Amino acid sequence: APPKTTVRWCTISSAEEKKCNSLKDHMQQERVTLSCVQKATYLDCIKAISNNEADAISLDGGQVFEAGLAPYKLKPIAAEVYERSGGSTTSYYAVAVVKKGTDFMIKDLRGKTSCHTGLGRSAGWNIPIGTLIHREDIEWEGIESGISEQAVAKFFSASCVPGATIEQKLCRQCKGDAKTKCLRNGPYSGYSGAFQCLKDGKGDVAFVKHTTVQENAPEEKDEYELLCLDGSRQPVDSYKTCNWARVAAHAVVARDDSKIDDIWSFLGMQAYSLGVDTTSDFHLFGPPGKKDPVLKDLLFKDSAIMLKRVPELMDSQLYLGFEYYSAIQSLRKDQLTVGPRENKIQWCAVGKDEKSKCDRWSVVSNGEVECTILDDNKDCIVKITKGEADAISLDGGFVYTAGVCGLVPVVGESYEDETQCSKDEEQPAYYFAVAVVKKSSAITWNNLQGKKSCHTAVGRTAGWNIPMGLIHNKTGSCDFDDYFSEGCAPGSPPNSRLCKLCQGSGENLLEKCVASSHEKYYGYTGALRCLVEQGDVAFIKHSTVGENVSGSNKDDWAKGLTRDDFELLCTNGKRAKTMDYKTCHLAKVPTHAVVARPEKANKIRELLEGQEKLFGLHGTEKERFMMFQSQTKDLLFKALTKCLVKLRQGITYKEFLGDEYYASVASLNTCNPSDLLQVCTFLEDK
Repeated sequence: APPKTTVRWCTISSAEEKKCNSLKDHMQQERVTLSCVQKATYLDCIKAISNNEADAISLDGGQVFEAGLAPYKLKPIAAEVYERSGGSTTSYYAVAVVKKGTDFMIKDLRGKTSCHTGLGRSAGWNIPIGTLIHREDIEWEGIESGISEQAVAKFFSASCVPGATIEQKLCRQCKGDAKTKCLRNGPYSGYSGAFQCLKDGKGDVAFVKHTTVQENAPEEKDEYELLCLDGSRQPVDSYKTCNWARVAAHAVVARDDSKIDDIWSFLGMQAYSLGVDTTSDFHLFGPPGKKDPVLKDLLFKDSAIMLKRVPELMDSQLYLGFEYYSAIQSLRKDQLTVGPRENKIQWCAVGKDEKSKCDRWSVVSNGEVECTILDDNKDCIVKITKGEADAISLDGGFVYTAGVCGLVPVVGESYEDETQCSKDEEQPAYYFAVAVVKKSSAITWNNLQGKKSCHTAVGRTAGWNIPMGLIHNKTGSCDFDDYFSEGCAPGSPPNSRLCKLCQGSGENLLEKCVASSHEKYYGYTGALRCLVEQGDVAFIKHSTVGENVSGSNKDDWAKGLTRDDFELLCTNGKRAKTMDYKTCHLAKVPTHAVVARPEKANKIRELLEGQEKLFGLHGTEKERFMMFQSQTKDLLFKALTKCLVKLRQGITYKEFLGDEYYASVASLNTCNPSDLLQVCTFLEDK
């Protein structure tokens, strides 16, 4: 994006300043130049960027946290990347290691012996302790002038918490003398130390990082375990699904309301003229043969290989993820201890209307569920990723995204009050997507390029998303238009070949290509007629043939129509009888489901099953409020929802959606991803 601006990098050390001007010298010659301002505290720097003296700095997981807090809401615009065998990464993970065979899981740390890395260390203090604070377990609430932080003594019978000088049982298990055992360097300190402690039977849990079991014990790793927050243990290598939280990489941060593009543009050029391989000398990351301590990690970590940009919708809170953010809430902010799941659900709504209905919900449930409001589905997910909201009913599409953002399906919407409902329920009954055609057994799926297709409307499942998704799987281009010769896809941009055949209102002038019933070929029906007047391939749902053909639609285009006139295009290449669906289909698009974070999952489940007994299709109080009836239509649930099918514990979105739909969407979305899927993709790393 175009300028000739300087960028004021901030340094807090002279050494740092040293390479900062070394940097600038290398490219006085470019559009976006650099400036160096040194200060004493990262923190000053923070405020020196909130007041516009400066432009960017590289923060640490916890630093970047407070840089985000008002009055400076500086946001991470760029993070580092670090791997060797694997590829690349924007993270590391703290674990709680236990010994295999001792049989306690996370509720049971009350009165354990613990081994830690040091006081005020993220891995060994902040994460575990703050977690255990938010859950309840360590009961710390309101430090105004309440004796405080080292209350963990009341929780754990003994510990080894290095460099603590405020208690004594926390110093108890430290190996050494007495004066040196609780020193910050007292030998059970740091990572390895905390591990040895545990190996010395001096703990029950060493709160550490993942690599440690390989680092200290690669022989006997198999004797050790992880203690996860869902109340389970998992082996050493299952860390990615068992971490207490992943101190997401070092972030360059800057102002929201500013010239960030310029800074990323400098970091960009710099990043790799003078990169990981500089043909010669100024390095921007240069890490070896143990250099002097004050030399290393100036400006960026030397470990770094790569500076990757942050998706613009990202904020401190999202980047750091949940886990860490809330751990830092706990100790870094107030004493907050009897509410992990404060047994009562913030349902997150879209649009005032939705709110109104949720307000009804609120009331009649006697406040079991409370309500938040937004302007978007986009947004409600973020309030769910951020723990400001709990659950939302999502569409098949939305589900994928949220599922990528780690929201798991809970109850799926079923629309037949007669089929899948309790015992009755097996999985909720989706509908199909199928490409219908006529006689000419010339046409097949893999030969479809360049034919004339008719589509329901763009942005719709049936007519647009599934065919085009699948098709893009095959092509690798976001070419849409330029795949078929021409066809109809309502609301296409009128120069688009997929507006060529559209007839608008009959053919009297008016609305040649609108996605509305003021267009001749709109909807499933319109498109079935569109196979009939002009198109070669129709993309629709499986009920469309058998809803208009043999004396079902009495419009003149349809008058002589009967089902052997239309066949199904199978994906495998073959064709079939319209009347033959579960076997021949493009995709079986599942219902809406509600998603939340895994933690909220099983209670959400209960909420609704209760709420339904009272306000669903044969509810106890349904005269006050019908959970499923709306003042308009799809207000919270899909108006002609019948019952709420329980999906079994920990369902993957992928399972819920099935391989066909999952493939459709995933491919369609490599084309032009939205802001939210982008971030959820970056934090699939997290």
